[PDB]
Amino acid sequence: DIIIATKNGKVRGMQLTVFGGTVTAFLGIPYAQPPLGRLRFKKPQSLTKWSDIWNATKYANSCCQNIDQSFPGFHGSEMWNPNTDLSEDCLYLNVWIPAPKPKNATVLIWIYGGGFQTGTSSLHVYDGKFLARVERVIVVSMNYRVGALGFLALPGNPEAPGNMGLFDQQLALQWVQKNIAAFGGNPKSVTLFGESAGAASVSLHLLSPGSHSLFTRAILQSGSFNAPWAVTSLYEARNRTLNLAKLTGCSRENETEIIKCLRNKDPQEILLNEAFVVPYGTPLSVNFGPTVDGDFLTDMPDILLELGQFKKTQILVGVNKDEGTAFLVYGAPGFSKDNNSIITRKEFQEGLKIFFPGVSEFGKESILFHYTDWVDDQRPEQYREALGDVVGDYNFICPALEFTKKFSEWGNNAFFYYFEHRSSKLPWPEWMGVMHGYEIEFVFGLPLERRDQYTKAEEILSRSIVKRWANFAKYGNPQETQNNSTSWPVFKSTEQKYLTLNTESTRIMTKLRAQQCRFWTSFFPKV
Amino acid sequence: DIIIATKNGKVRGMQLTVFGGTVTAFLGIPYAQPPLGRLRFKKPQSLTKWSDIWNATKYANSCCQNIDQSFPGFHGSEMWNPNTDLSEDCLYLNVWIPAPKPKNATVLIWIYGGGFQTGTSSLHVYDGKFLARVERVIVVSMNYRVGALGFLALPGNPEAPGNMGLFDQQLALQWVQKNIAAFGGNPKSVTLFGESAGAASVSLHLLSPGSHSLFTRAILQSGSFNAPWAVTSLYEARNRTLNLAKLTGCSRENETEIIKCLRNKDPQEILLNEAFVVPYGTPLSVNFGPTVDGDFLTDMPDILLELGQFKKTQILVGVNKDEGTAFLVYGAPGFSKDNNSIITRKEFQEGLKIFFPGVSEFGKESILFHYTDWVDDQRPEQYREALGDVVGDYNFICPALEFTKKFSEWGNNAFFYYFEHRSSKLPWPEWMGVMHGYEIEFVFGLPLERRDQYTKAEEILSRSIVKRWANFAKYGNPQETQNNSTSWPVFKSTEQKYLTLNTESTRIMTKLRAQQCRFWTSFFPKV
Amino acid sequence: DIIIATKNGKVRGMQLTVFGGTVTAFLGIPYAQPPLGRLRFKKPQSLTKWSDIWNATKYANSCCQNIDQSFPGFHGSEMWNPNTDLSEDCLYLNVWIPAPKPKNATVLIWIYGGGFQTGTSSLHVYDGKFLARVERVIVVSMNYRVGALGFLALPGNPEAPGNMGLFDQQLALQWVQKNIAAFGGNPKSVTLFGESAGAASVSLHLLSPGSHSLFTRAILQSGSFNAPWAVTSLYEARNRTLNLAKLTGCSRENETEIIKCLRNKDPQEILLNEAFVVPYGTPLSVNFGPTVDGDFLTDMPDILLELGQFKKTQILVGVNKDEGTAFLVYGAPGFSKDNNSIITRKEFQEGLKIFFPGVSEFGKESILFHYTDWVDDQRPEQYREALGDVVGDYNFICPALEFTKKFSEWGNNAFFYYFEHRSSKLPWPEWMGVMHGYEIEFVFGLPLERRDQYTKAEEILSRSIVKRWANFAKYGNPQETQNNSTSWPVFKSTEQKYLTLNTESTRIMTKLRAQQCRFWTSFFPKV
Ligand SMILES: *[C@@H]1O[C@H](CO[C@H]2O[C@@H](C)[C@@H](O)[C@@H](O)[C@@H]2O)[C@@H](O[C@@H]2O[C@H](CO)[C@@H](O)[C@H](O)[C@H]2NC(C)=O)[C@H](O)[C@H]1NC(C)=O
Ligand SMILES: *[C@@H]1O[C@H](CO[C@H]2O[C@@H](C)[C@@H](O)[C@@H](O)[C@@H]2O)[C@@H](O[C@@H]2O[C@H](CO)[C@@H](O)[C@H](O)[C@H]2NC(C)=O)[C@H](O)[C@H]1NC(C)=O
Ligand SMILES: *[C@@H]1O[C@H](CO[C@H]2O[C@@H](C)[C@@H](O)[C@@H](O)[C@@H]2O)[C@@H](O[C@@H]2O[C@H](CO)[C@@H](O)[C@H](O)[C@H]2NC(C)=O)[C@H](O)[C@H]1NC(C)=O
Ligand SMILES: *[C@H]1O[C@H](CO[C@H]2O[C@@H](C)[C@@H](O)[C@@H](O)[C@@H]2O)[C@@H](O[C@@H]2O[C@H](CO)[C@@H](O)[C@H](O)[C@H]2NC(C)=O)[C@H](O)[C@H]1NC(C)=O
Ligand SMILES: *[C@H]1O[C@H](CO[C@H]2O[C@@H](C)[C@@H](O)[C@@H](O)[C@@H]2O)[C@@H](O[C@@H]2O[C@H](CO)[C@@H](O)[C@H](O)[C@H]2NC(C)=O)[C@H](O)[C@H]1NC(C)=O
Ligand SMILES: *[C@H]1O[C@H](CO[C@H]2O[C@@H](C)[C@@H](O)[C@@H](O)[C@@H]2O)[C@@H](O[C@@H]2O[C@H](CO)[C@@H](O)[C@H](O)[C@H]2NC(C)=O)[C@H](O)[C@H]1NC(C)=O
Ligand SMILES: *[C@@H]1O[C@H](CO)[C@@H](O)[C@H](O)[C@H]1NC(C)=O
Ligand SMILES: *[C@@H]1O[C@H](CO)[C@@H](O)[C@H](O)[C@H]1NC(C)=O
Ligand SMILES: *[C@@H]1O[C@H](CO)[C@@H](O)[C@H](O)[C@H]1NC(C)=O
Ligand SMILES: *[C@@H]1O[C@H](CO)[C@@H](O)[C@H](O)[C@H]1NC(C)=O
Ligand SMILES: *[C@@H]1O[C@H](CO)[C@@H](O)[C@H](O)[C@H]1NC(C)=O
Ligand SMILES: *[C@@H]1O[C@H](CO)[C@@H](O)[C@H](O)[C@H]1NC(C)=O
Ligand SMILES: *[C@@H]1O[C@H](CO)[C@@H](O)[C@H](O)[C@H]1NC(C)=O
Ligand SMILES: *[C@@H]1O[C@H](CO)[C@@H](O)[C@H](O)[C@H]1NC(C)=O
Ligand SMILES: *[C@@H]1O[C@H](CO)[C@@H](O)[C@H](O)[C@H]1NC(C)=O
Ligand SMILES: *[C@@H]1O[C@H](CO)[C@@H](O)[C@H](O)[C@H]1NC(C)=O
Ligand SMILES: *[C@@H]1O[C@H](CO)[C@@H](O)[C@H](O)[C@H]1NC(C)=O
Ligand SMILES: *[C@@H]1O[C@H](CO)[C@@H](O)[C@H](O)[C@H]1NC(C)=O
Ligand SMILES: CN1C=CC=C/C1=C\NO
Ligand SMILES: CN1C=CC=C/C1=C\NO
Ligand SMILES: CN1C=CC=C/C1=C\NO
Ligand SMILES: [Cl-]
Ligand SMILES: [Cl-]
Ligand SMILES: [Cl-]
Ligand SMILES: [Cl-]
Ligand SMILES: [Cl-]
Ligand SMILES: [Cl-]
Ligand SMILES: [Cl-]
Ligand SMILES: [Cl-]
Ligand SMILES: [Cl-]
Ligand SMILES: [K+]
Ligand SMILES: [K+]
Ligand SMILES: [K+]
Ligand SMILES: [K+]
Ligand SMILES: [K+]
Ligand SMILES: [K+]
Repeated sequence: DIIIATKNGKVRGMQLTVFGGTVTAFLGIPYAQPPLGRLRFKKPQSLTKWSDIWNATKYANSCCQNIDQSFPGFHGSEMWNPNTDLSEDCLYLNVWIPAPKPKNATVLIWIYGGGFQTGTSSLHVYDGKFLARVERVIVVSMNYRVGALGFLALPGNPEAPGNMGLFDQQLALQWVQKNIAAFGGNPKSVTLFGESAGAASVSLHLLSPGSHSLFTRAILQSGSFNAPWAVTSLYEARNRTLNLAKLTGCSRENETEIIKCLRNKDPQEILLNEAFVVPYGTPLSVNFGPTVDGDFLTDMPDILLELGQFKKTQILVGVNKDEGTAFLVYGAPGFSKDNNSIITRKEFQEGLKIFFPGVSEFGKESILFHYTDWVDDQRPEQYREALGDVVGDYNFICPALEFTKKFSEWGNNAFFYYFEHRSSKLPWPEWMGVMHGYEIEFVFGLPLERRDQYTKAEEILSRSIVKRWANFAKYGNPQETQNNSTSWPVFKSTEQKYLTLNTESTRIMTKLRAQQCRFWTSFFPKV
Repeated sequence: DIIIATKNGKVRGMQLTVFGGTVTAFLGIPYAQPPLGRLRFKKPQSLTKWSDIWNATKYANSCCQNIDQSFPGFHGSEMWNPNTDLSEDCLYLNVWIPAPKPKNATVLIWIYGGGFQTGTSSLHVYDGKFLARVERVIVVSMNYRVGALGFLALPGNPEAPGNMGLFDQQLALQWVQKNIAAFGGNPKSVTLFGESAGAASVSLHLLSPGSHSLFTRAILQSGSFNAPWAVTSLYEARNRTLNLAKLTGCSRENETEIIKCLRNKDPQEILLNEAFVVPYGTPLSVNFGPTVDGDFLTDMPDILLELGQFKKTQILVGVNKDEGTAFLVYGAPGFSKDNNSIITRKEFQEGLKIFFPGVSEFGKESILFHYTDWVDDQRPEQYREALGDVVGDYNFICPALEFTKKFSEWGNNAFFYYFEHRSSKLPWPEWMGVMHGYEIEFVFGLPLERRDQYTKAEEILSRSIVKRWANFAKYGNPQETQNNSTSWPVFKSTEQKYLTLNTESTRIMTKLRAQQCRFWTSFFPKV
Repeated sequence: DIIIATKNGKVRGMQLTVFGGTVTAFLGIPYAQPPLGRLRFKKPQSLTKWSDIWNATKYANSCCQNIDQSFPGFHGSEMWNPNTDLSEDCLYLNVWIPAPKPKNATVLIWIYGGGFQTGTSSLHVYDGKFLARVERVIVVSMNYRVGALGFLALPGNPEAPGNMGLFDQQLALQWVQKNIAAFGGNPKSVTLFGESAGAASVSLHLLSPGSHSLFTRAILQSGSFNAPWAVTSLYEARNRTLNLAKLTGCSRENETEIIKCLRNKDPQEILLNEAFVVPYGTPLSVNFGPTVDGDFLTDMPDILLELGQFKKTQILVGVNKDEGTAFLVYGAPGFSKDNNSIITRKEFQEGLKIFFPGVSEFGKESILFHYTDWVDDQRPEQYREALGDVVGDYNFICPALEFTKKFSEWGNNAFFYYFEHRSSKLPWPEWMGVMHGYEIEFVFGLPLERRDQYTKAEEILSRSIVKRWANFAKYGNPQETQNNSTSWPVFKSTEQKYLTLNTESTRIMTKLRAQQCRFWTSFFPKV
């Protein structure tokens, strides 16, 4: 029986055997009042507190969300769908501690992605028991609100202020500050880590003054807030809230009466209509995301970043080799996860339409131009590959590299990686390569489980990554110091060194995607 | 109804519609005991406090002052005359806040000019509603005492210690520190800004130890305390107080009995005699201004500046292209706002007499010499232009550039601008060019009001200036980061870069007025 | 009668005449509960406190330990054996203060070596009365637990957590912080100094967060924790504890029941079996030493050192010219303290077997190769000398120089010495040279006693060393500033300057043992 006294009550955990050792898991501890009834759309409220023992022995409810049903029965898509009941009653977190109870362990706090529309902390690829066992860190993860229920904005109005899901995450950070020493953690050594929208969230906490004192450093996997999908403009946010109203029969005259009406809808009706609040979506549509609310976010974040207004600390940032490929099969014509997706020039042009819906003809031709000067054989896969690169470079890689340059210009150490290993168990086809999301299971140490049908070389890669992330969280320096490893140099504007992560040889390289990012970063924004 | 509880009582504001939005204005909140009866000539005393609601719904009384009556019915002069009743009962301030109430907004505090003899915070060109609306800053402005009633000095004697108007401003700064969080402002992010005597005041607050903790940074428009008009010497101050006495029938034997007598005069009689306390005035006469009082100002300010004794923070400093022209029509012979003011050599010589009344013949010939080596056509406008430059370079531009070099030599970032746009609505004639005072309406965002008959290009210039001032106040760096703008480089001794502000093209230039300032700065002071 | 009131009670000291002066000695003051019965194998517990006067007038019990009986009646070995009764009741310390009582004296705290298996603070060569007399420092020394009784580890289990002897030392450091001002010492000026395992201990206190605030700087004589003998791996520690159990009839099923059984054994039975817990020992066997316990030591120390996680302060580090020789006569074939120990190639090879028991054949040939390329005469002493160097360079000199480079790379000043004087009274034979342990009596100032049959030149060397150590403790800079002495330069990576200590001439030299350490440091660890 392991019981820990927290500020709000007693919690009971469960013991787990991992690699001949023990980890104690506390799954589903509440960290805020359930955001129901009058509380829907509002900032999370602090927990009232319980007498008696809260059993933290199973994953809690995942937040209300639309689900991926493009490939029923297929593991590659369905591994990302929630594996616990959906409910508005979803503001819970999880804690994995080493056994025996550590004395003053560093804390790793995971923030999942899902485009701010989906996701949950109970997914198998986010299981923190391996990190606790192997590195003796404490790992914490929280569910936070998504879609309209997390990000509906009527800016300035506390009935629906925007950014509720970000405040959900922030309230979980406070929970760690107030309670983690009781689990043997050191609230003075907290590193946030997150992937995609989770990484964009970590980047916004670096910018939010209310987050400054709730963490020590940060890790950003495939995302950052200056990614084109990551921040909804004030204008878009109001169009979308008003469209949503219109669709659910809630258009009113008094804004506060819009929200009161929206609070009477059942969750399904809000969810069903989320997809249509936008005139034309792309596969990366973020219908309801972060906004400049005047509260979590005090100014346009591009301006904070440019002018050096953010927490000064170390960062670790990276991307995967084929970020853009996952998205091509959710709409681009000629693509299929069940064939080699050889597409023609014309199909390419149509795919740009699908990914760049509000862009002038000239804007689109300029992309075609940058990406189709072939070298040079007339390889049939030319167009298929160019479309993946386009989608990945614009949406993930160039914004990651740009955030890292700008962050590092104000004096702090930064480290940048390029992940190029394709999982031997990947259920998606070969042409899709080193996909978006498929470093996560390396970071969490799944391939350390020998029973799991990953190769020996994958075991070793995961062990080295887990060590580098852990050393980064504890010491600010993502080195593996014992096994004659390649030193990971700081990323500086000017040299722009990065480290490649793969099974064969680890390399120091310079100026990732230099020609492509010059296009996305200095020209495309004018278009 | 918007009511805010302050340390001294409740205040009610009014709502205003600005650009489809709302700003709440609190106009005329008192911030000190009325300086009447026994309190005339003394430091401002702290506010006793009220029960009930103070209605802050109209501009308060402007301080006692002489008025400009050189051009009755002419908007160019009369825009500067007070637009509320004059009264010794004038120590009030104004607050504009964005709607809805901000969370922790930066604060901009305006200090008006008027040679320390005139001015008021209720003028149309100082209206803070546009800054609040557009940039979501809070804007504060205060009336402070002017002329003998603000600056009469009998140094060392608390019945009339000097610098009362500066202490008035300082007491308004304290009011912001104590009360602004209640209006949603951040007392830890206060930038002072001021023009001409208002800018000279901002520069003296940088030097005053009692002001150190009442603000974060500073903006100086066309003025700084080392301008020749800006600080009255101890000797001049005593001559002037004694002349004033003599004129009002108050000469006594006991200094304290001089002041007691002066306290029995009605305000008009003090004002009527102010102009004559000086043997010969110039159009820029500052009969009663700042002094070294041993209190606000602990030593001669030239010495503090030289030896690095001032608040260390960032500054933004600038001047207009034709600072000196406004003054030529208040006395220089051959000048008129109603003709082209072509003057001869002889008239030039006479104008130097008018502007440089106590200067040796050699002193005057040396100016003539520096400014009349023509290049070269015998253009009729030669003498008219040289006189404007003379007046502007000596009184405004060279002291601004010298304060910026000296300030920046001790390590802090400084930014310097040269404003060269002439308002399309300027009621003064063409020959007077880009006049002193006529950047103010750009800084306050008047041309953002489309109804107002300014051009499209003026709208855009004002929007860019308002952004740069706002970014300076919030972040210390006067950049406009979103619209491919020219970066404003720091001003360093050695390179001396500055930014030009105009409608056509923004430029980085070096060493403004280099030859002229070498004359004013290193030679003229010996003369 | 000298009585001093401490936090736990009154202590009485005794007066001693030293060099025509007086020192007050407090010998045997307790500083923790006696670690007996249920307390055996546990962290030291805080002292309960006494009413009445504790007589601190004789050395206390030395801790339980095996004794050196290789040369009964021989002073060279027996000078190192305890000179007070052995007892588990041994947690006492000693204080020497100058007379009269100083006002705010620097404190020197000695930690003895003995491989963590042996040693005691009452040995004649550790007598602090000369340092107090000559330099007016206060000197403190503590007994701490050794062998299984100090270092038995079942990691994670507080019944036997590991590192008890290190916690013993740490608890004595706290005692100095709480009580030394009462003896006239300055708890803000504490330097630790230690030799061999004592120096390794000082190096681990630099790494232990709980030691950070208990001292100012550090001195390391012939030892540092990255020496191959100095830290037991987690794996070895468990093998050894389980072997010990097996040998004493204490194997159980419940680990806690192993320790309860071990607590019923008499000390002799634990000691008798210590030597056998290891399959094959070397003469430098550390059967029970420091471990990564998660408490004193939060990670593998090689990793802390590499990544800059340690107290930032100055260090003084050094070694003796023939560190390895003492060990050759405890097992290497052909060696004797009673003859010239000329050995053959074959005997060399056998000696490598004795010193490098778990090393591959290739590992051993590589040592033979590095150390036997003769220059060049076939001198008979070739093999005898190479074996001493091998043992000394691997175990002492190269780890000392490597700790100093790594420590200094993070910004702090470091000073490195090479001691090359052989005591004129050394009872060991000539071939053994400048032996391990035989700088101690110079540091403690024994040769300042003229009655003692050391030479005049030895008197002067000791006086200069004592001054340099004292200046290091007080001022962080080990200079002798009055007698035209050679300046001791800081040791920097890159130049690697060190100071030689000898009777003839003091020299600045570079890159000690450069070729040998490249072998031990960059190649041998792979083997
Ligand atoms: C690869 O598959 C795509 C995807 O569309 C198809 O999925 C296939 C696996 C196929 O068996 C069929 O069931 C389904 O329509 C093919 O794209 C389709 O191309 C066909 C031409 O016959 C058109 O009818 C469709 O417009 C088009 N569908 C979409 C959604 O774009 C594609 O031709 C095929 N490519 C290969 C084998 O290289
Ligand atoms: C520009 O005007 C000045 C200003 O003085 C005059 O104002 C004029 C608009 C004019 O109509 C008249 O009412 C008024 O006197 C002229 O300066 C004046 O020059 C005249 C010469 O006839 C003299 O009588 C005055 O001394 C002088 N006045 C002052 C105050 O200096 C000036 O000549 C004229 N210049 C032009 C047209 O270029
Ligand atoms: C130096 O002495 C060693 C040590 O062993 C011996 O100690 C001597 C002082 C000697 O008198 C004797 O009592 C004792 O055995 C000698 O090593 C020994 O060599 C002899 C060869 O006769 C062998 O019998 C032993 O194996 C060996 N002993 C050990 C422990 O190694 C060594 O030969 C001698 N060397 C000289 C004089 O150069
Ligand atoms: C947001 O404002 C309008 C909203 O119109 C929308 O009605 C909603 C309730 C929703 O169902 C949504 O699908 C629909 O668009 C947008 O107007 C669009 O623009 C086209 C222009 O050709 C018009 O035909 C429609 O009004 C509408 N489009 C479609 C396909 O029906 C408006 O464009 C949008 N703002 C943006 C994109 O910035
Ligand atoms: C200040 O001290 C005297 C004051 O004399 C003045 O009487 C005042 C009440 C006032 O009305 C003022 O206009 C008048 O000047 C100054 O003396 C001046 O110097 C000239 C020298 O030729 C004398 O004729 C007068 O006393 C007076 N001037 C005039 C035009 O009347 C004194 O110069 C001044 N101090 C300065 C300028 O530094
Ligand atoms: C630690 O684990 C075993 C323990 O075996 C030991 O039994 C103990 C109680 C003790 O007396 C000790 O001397 C003895 O070794 C080690 O096994 C050794 O390896 C050899 C391999 O040839 C075997 O013959 C024995 O089991 C044992 N050696 C001897 C000489 O008896 C084991 O190797 C050790 N772990 C290490 C060295 O890492
Ligand atoms: C928590 O679990 C234990 C049984 O495993 C039980 O005793 C306790 O009552 C539980 N609490 C519940 C079901 O609320
Ligand atoms: C944990 O470490 C911090 C510094 O990072 C320290 O201040 C704190 O007191 C430690 N807490 C423990 C050992 O409980
Ligand atoms: C709208 O209704 C709300 C909520 O009942 C009320 O508080 C608010 O004053 C109203 N505003 C307007 C403009 O009607
Ligand atoms: C280091 O050593 C061995 C390989 O020789 C391996 O088992 C272990 O995983 C490595 N450690 C890390 C952190 O990569
Ligand atoms: C302030 O204004 C309101 C009316 O608009 C009034 O109720 C209140 O009495 C006023 N206070 C005065 C006139 O003192
Ligand atoms: C406003 O910002 C400051 C730092 O500039 C901070 O210390 C303060 O507490 C903030 N106040 C709020 C959000 O009310
Ligand atoms: C002058 O009168 C004042 C005010 O009544 C008095 O306090 C002061 O002592 C007097 N001083 C002289 C020198 O007469
Ligand atoms: C930036 O964008 C547009 C012009 O393309 C304009 O409306 C806006 O005023 C500009 N913003 C600023 C701060 O100058
Ligand atoms: C300590 O020593 C003195 C005698 O020298 C004595 O008076 C006192 O009783 C002693 N304490 C003991 C023996 O406990
Ligand atoms: C001893 O020196 C320290 C500084 O090293 C000082 O703060 C302390 O108060 C001094 N104590 C005395 C003289 O008792
Ligand atoms: C072993 O015995 C100890 C001490 O009596 C007890 O506290 C512990 O729970 C037991 N553990 C096991 C696994 O038997
Ligand atoms: C310095 O001076 C003399 C030798 O001339 C000597 O007695 C003394 O020991 C020297 N001091 C030190 C600290 O070496
Ligand atoms: C659907 N999804 C959501 C978050 C992160 C990854 C992801 C899929 N990636 O291929
Ligand atoms: C008369 N005046 C007073 C203050 C600032 C400007 C001003 C007029 N300027 O032309
Ligand atoms: C046996 N011993 C223990 C600690 C320090 C030195 C020592 C002997 N050295 O030769
Ligand atoms: Cl084409
Ligand atoms: Cl850093
Ligand atoms: Cl390069
Ligand atoms: Cl002439
Ligand atoms: Cl600065
Ligand atoms: Cl230049
Ligand atoms: Cl051989
Ligand atoms: Cl230092
Ligand atoms: Cl060299
Ligand atoms: K690539
Ligand atoms: K282009
Ligand atoms: K010009
Ligand atoms: K001159
Ligand atoms: K040597
Ligand atoms: K080798």
